[PDB]
Amino acid sequence: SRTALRDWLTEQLADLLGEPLADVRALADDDDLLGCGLDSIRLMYLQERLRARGSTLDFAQLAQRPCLGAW
Repeated sequence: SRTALRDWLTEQLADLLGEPLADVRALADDDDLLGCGLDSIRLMYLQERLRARGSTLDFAQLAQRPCLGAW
């Protein structure tokens, strides 16, 4: 399910950015996370958490299109 996968990214971005999950649910899927206070120090940790989830991606494969929709 795509929305449960969004909820796991919502959990990760709430944890990484220091936000409530509600503030990450306040994004549209296409909203720019570097627009919304993400950076590489966080996006590396996300890339590890994704690889730990089994969801192997390299940093650019996320960071080329920096919104939930592309991820």
